Amino acid sequence: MVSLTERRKAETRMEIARAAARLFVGQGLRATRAEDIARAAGVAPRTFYRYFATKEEAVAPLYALGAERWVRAVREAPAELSPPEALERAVRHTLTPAPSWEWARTLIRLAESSPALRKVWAEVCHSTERGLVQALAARMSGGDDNVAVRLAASPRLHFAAAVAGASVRVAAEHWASSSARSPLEQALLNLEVLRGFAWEA
Amino acid sequence: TERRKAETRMEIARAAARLFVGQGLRATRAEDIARAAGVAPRTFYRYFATKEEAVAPLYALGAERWVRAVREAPAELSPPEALERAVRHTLTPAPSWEWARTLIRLAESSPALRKVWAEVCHSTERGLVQALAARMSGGDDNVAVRLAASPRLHFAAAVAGASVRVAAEHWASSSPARSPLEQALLNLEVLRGFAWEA
Repeated sequence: MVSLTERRKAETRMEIARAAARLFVGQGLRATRAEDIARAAGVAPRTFYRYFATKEEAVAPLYALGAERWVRAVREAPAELSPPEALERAVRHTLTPAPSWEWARTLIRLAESSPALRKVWAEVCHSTERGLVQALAARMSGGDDNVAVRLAASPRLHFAAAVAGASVRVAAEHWASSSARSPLEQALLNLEVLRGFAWEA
Repeated sequence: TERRKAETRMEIARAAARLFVGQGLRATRAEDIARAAGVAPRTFYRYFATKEEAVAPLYALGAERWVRAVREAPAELSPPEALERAVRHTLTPAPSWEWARTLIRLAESSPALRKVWAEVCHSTERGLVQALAARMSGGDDNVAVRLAASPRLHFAAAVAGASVRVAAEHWASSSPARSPLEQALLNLEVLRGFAWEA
């Protein structure tokens, strides 16, 4: 059980992050100051700086949250599903607005435009790939920890995870930069390339 | 003048690689790289924001050779045949690149250097898209423009780039199977039957 104080602090932190996203979408990064985000979240600038050193750090958790929820939904999908079914199910269940499309477009574009957010997006892409390796290894290990370790060392799983990640990333980045409506569809079509993958070639 | 600037940039990168290999990242400062390259710290920071960024041009050499072999592959070859040809031509004993081995292996340890390697691999995707679109365009510049907008080409380029990157990472971290070739070709098999157009 998490203490009531910590749950309240964690809600405040998420309200600040969402206010950062809302202003960056409305009026962009350059016009937005930490003070504007604090006012938009209904807190003092001192409260802002308790959680975040900069305005870019304030949106940084939203990139990570969506990625982590997707990876978890891949691991937790019903055990009899194939890897492509689990990956596609997890996408439909966690990456359909949960991120609003107007927000995703702007945040994905800022990952290309802002130096600070380029690094945040890179860090999320890398930890999502590592997480997918661990989720795929757990789905194939039948509970055997030593089998899970051998599979997570496999170059076949490393490659499958990079393809799964690129499926969603390329859909998102390409959708964000080109005037589609549904990055979802493209992401699912991309994921179909893993049907019949040779986990032991 | 630009040729002289580009030679300086590469001399800095080679100095950085030599130190990172010989004594590792933490013992190396930007100022040590600058002295080993024979330039002032102000010159170093004109080209690179951090010491790790100094080795980008060495990772970018391998990346750009692969992208160039895709564009130059015999014209009649299909995109998957061009990608296979480019891999075979790029990843066969090309001079003694066991040098690449150690720089890629160093990325495996250091977050900051892993990010530089990742950014070079990512940049290579845009070049691959442009090279593939040119081969499929039948010469027509405005067909090449429409194709380099295709989500299917963006995805195929990412998968091709992952095929070589993930094979390179695993090869680099293995004991001194010379050449990432076989892993990269197996990886590339995932693009068999892909729909390169609508």
